[PDB]
Amino acid sequence: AAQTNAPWGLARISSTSPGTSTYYYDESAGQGSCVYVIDTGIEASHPEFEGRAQMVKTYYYSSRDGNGHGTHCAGTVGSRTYGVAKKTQLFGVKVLDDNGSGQYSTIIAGMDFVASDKNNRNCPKGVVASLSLGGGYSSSVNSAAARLQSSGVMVAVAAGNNNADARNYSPASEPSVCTVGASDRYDRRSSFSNYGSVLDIFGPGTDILSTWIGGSTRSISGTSMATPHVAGLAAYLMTLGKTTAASACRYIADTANKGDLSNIPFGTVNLLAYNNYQA
Repeated sequence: AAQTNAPWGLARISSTSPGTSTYYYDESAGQGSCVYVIDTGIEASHPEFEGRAQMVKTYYYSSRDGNGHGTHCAGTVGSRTYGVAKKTQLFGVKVLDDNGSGQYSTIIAGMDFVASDKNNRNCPKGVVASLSLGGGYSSSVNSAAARLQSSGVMVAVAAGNNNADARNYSPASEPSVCTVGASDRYDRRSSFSNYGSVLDIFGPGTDILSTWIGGSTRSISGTSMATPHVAGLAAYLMTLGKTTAASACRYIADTANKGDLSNIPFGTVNLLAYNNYQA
């Protein structure tokens, strides 16, 4: 399938080269997979989600996304126009308040929630969790991310936006999950992207157009935007039968575009998420 005039990041995910604008992907499109977006919530009524999004948990007075961040990330995972996996089922878990903040104890509870809640959902092709959030190093936060992964969920987490080594941030520094840095449309490391040995992969993260609250759209930047590209890619590849929750991060690294990014510090992987789809 071909989506013309796609956001640059979608085109990038299906291309050996930067500078194109059509997204190519197998029409299965993540059908039968599920992606949890653990964030500020999801505006599930947005036409772009086509009834495939729902809130399943909140720790606050509402499950509504009063911020936009979670709706943007969910749109990159699976919205019809802005999403990588256009037929996945999206589940929102609101661990962040409408200012985008959240206590680590709530974030941990949300991760353990997903590990159990997947047993209440129909996801025959597999389960992914996208975590566009983080703060300073915490062994407890990393351990929660490790449990979620161990339970059979492909966990993708943002590297962070500190232009620093992600070893000092969580859950970015947990080795067993998929830590995602950000790149721009010219295949440069995004200026804010964290780096380091703990990164597994880069995805598009500068000037990413996606859904927003109020039935709108906007372009924003962050490793929060790169993470859902990788989460949606995992769901898509799992639906295709090419990999599993336990092996998807490694498979994405195996099949990534190699050596294409500039300003990658020595010791950080030079790997850019790529669906290797041949139309």
